[PDB]
Amino acid sequence: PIISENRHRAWALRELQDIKKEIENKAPGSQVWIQTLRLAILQADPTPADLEQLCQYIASPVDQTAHMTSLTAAIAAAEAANTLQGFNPQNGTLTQQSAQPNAGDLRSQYQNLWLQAWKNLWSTIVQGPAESYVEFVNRLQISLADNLKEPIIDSLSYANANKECQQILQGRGLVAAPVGQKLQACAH
Amino acid sequence: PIISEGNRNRHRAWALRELQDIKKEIENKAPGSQVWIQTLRLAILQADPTPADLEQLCQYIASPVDQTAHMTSLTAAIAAAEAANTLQGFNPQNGTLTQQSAQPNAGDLRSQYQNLWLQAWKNLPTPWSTIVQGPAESYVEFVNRLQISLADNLPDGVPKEPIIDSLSYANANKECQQILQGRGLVAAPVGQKLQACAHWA
Amino acid sequence: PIISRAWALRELQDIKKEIENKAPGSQVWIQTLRLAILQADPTPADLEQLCQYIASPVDQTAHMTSLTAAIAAAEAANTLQGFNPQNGTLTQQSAQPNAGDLRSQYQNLWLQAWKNLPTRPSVQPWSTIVQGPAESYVEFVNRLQISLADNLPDGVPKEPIIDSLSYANANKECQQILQGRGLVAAPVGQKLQACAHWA
Amino acid sequence: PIISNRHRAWALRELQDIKKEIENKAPGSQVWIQTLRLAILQADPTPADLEQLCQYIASPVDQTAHMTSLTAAIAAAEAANTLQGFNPQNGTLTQQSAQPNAGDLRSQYQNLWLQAWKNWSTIVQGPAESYVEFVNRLQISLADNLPDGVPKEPIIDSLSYANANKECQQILQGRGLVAAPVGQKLQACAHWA
Amino acid sequence: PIISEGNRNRHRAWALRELQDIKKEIENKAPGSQVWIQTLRLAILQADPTPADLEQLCQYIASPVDQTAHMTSLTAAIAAAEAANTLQGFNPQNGTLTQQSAQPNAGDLRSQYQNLWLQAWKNLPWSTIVQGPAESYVEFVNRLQISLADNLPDGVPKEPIIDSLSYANANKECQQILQGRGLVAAPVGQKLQACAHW
Amino acid sequence: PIISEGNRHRAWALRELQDIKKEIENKAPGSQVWIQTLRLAILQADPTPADLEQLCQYIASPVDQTAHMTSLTAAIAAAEAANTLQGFNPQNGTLTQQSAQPNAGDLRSQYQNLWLQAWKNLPTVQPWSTIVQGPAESYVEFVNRLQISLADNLPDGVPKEPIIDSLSYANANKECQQILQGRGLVAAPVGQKLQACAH
Repeated sequence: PIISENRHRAWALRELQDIKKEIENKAPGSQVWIQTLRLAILQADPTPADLEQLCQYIASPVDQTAHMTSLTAAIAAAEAANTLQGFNPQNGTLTQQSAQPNAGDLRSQYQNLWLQAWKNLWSTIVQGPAESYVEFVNRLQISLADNLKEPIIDSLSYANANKECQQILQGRGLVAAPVGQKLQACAH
Repeated sequence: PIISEGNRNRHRAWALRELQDIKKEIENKAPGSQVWIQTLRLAILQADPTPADLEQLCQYIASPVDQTAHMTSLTAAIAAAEAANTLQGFNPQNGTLTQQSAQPNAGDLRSQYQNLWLQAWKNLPTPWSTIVQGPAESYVEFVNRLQISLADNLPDGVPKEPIIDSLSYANANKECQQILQGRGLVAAPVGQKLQACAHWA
Repeated sequence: PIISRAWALRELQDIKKEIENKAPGSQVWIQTLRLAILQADPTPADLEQLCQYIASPVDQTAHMTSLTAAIAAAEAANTLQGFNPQNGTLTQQSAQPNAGDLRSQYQNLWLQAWKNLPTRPSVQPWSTIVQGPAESYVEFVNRLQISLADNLPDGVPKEPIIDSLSYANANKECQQILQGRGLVAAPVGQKLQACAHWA
Repeated sequence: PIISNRHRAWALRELQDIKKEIENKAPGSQVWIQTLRLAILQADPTPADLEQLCQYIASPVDQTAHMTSLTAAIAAAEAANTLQGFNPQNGTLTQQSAQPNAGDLRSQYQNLWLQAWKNWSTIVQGPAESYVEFVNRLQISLADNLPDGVPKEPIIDSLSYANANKECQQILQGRGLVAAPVGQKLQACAHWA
Repeated sequence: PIISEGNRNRHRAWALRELQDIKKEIENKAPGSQVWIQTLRLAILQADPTPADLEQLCQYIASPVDQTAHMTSLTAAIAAAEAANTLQGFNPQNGTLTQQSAQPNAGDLRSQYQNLWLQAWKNLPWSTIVQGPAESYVEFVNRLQISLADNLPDGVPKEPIIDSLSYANANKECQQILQGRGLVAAPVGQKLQACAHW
Repeated sequence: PIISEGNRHRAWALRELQDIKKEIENKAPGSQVWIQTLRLAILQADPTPADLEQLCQYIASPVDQTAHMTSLTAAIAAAEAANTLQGFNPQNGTLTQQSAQPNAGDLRSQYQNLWLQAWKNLPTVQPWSTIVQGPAESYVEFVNRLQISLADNLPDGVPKEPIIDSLSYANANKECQQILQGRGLVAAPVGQKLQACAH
């Protein structure tokens, strides 16, 4: 944990115990799982070290190790692809760079991947004949928010809809409307 | 949450218990029910939260379905507010509304932001005036259904005061009606209608 | 809450939990409430907030009426100490922080308003409490005092009443003692210590 | 509660906390008394605050019984003028001690408040009861039942010998401890079979 | 408790929470046992309590009987301490030890007091420990140190005693081993290592 | 426990210890969880040798304390002899002594680690070079045992990475080796090695 005043302090156990219980009965990489962790991070603004500590309190060693793996995979890809905003390899690895209290700009990015590492072990996936439009949109925004939105969402919301609701969105010709207006229609 | 310090304010993250408390508080409330909505409004006063903090709440409190549904009506009303120009003091140049209210110093706009957010819960998919007092329903019980239903349902530009006072009589059974006739409280605010009819069997 | 601010939820959480199992307008109920306020020091605004967390909307409604009634009634009677109607209504005046003395009085009527409004029971006939052939004087007084603290007309001073019913509703046995020592008119507490021992 | 010339209101939790520990004790049980004796030290509470306590903690009967016995001893104390530093000119006992600055007097009020929760000896050591167990029951009953102004210690020192079973009375003769403070009596019979 | 706050030495009253916890922790302990005494030692170090605080403790944690036995042996140790003058720095003219040590600035004496207060739990109302033909070595060892930690007399160093009895009191099987390795005089920590096998 | 302000010692809070005990309550002495549980505590408090000695007693039975004190003082001797003690000057007292000072953080830090390790060495775990993939063991588990055995048994100053990277292939069975050969990852960071044999 880093305290902007930016000084690091180690974890309080109370902090950790709370999180475990919250997540206690959730599946690894499951959205609720991901949602639970996401909050804790925001509270603390933690270092990679702190994060590795996390793998250990919450995950089976297998799952930890598996995580260690998918993590570094995601790491190199960002590093290699220069998709890392502000990454200069000259100063050490990201894990080396992100350990810095002031490096909120970089640390933030590291934090994102760490979760993403949990999402591992959208245009393919489509709405079933009787799946509710709203939940269909739910799944859609799930997978998209992962990658990357609006024009895209507003597009796929129709494009990827089933025969029934398509006929409906056509009915008012909201085919090009923002997903928000499309939702209201198929609610019935 | 934004915290008062100097003439500058500082932002603070959630405490999990803070979040848990509200969840516990709201756990058994209906989405968009007044108790649901009022529960939150007070919470807002506590933190004076930025747009981010609020969304975080959706995840903690709402079924994923409800989470999406609210966001929908939300982004919609923003535009409507801009389009109708009901937004006091907004310059799109300084970012969208979502961006500006995140600032510790930008409380008035955040104040406005907080308001719309609440209202978006009445737009959820999850008849108020059809309710009448049964032959065996206590007036207080009758009045209960009535008041819940309005605060739940009645349109916004519409004053509850004149209506409540009116329907409290109109929609009563013969039994309770004759009494109000008896003292001529047909037109009194319902609270005085209440005072009278509380003992009936 | 006014300090030398908005609500704490936990504050709200505790009170519910603490009182939840208490009756509307009941004595234990009123007390559970009376306590929270001092801890917080709330405005007319904060109080309306309270109604909603704890009370059904009907009950919310009824209170507003008897309150405003007592307000006029208290003011008209000039029992209200120091009130100058000129600086705004009572509801208006009480919001400024340095005005602690006046804010204190607003709070009181709010409490009183919970008595005998739509809690009123079919179980109601208070003062019917009598000491059973085998009920202890000490609990008997308890039951009595409970019924009274729940049910009494307002213009009626409680003090003289308590000291009285303690003799009147007592059974055959205990009345004689009070005669025996001549304690029939004594404050009940004195009636208690003397009959505290009887079987 | 008074914290460092300024008064503080109660916290619900404080009150919630206290209720919970005392939950199963009887008024005037020593445990009852010790429980309360502690909070006063923690808070330094006013007459109002105490009166509030009656209400959170006691059935209404006991509340009144107390108010009676209290104000009575108050008078009895002032009448006996055992009341140190009180000027009736500056207000009543009940009124004056409410001042944060009036600590000496507030303290005396509090004791009485304790003493007021006031309103036996048949307990004996069985032929097969351990002396220590016997001794416990004794202090339990004694710490509970006392005439005011009547010292427990000399009373204690007495029954410790008197009410023991056959075996142990004999022991105190042997060492000559019949009148000795009980702490010195325990020392000997701690070993008995 | 005495709280250092901004260079003030200020006494603070107990928190019930503070009292409740200590009880909760100690609840299932035997009176005057090492674990009991150690448990208290921690509390004392956390709070730095006055004689007043300390008596109050007897009452929450101890039966009325055990409290009295304590007050007794305590006031006794006070005298012996004065008599042996193991008591460093006390001037009786400014009040009794009980009296002076209640003062916040008086840290040295209160320490000695607390110490005596602790020791007082020993004396209130042991080498027979042996290993059965079928008893695990470790448990035997455990049993031993327990007893020593509870019943050994003061001024007497435990270590040389421990190192000795760990061999002396073992059964044939394990004795043959300590002889076998010649660990007969070794610190017990070294004796432990070998008999883990039998 | 030491408090940092731009560094004063303070004693334990009982709650602190209880937290630790309750969390650690159901673990075997020296088990990784045990070890992990401890490693964090150190981080939270930065406790002195004295404090730690206090800690043994709260969590450990009297036998385990001695076994600990024994191997501890031993590892101390082994490390000093090896001069793996970074910054240690013997003239100013033992490691147990200097590191009790708030400013002697580097050395105490060195002290704290050993204290942990001694529970590993508890005379009351598989040697990593013995860890091999059985004829029928899943790759993922082999690696796991490996990393455990390593974190448990790796010598200091020795970087794990190349080691991890090396043995991960070497110690695989004939079956999985063909697979690793098949795609050619023998020199790859281990993370890339796991991905393949999942199949």
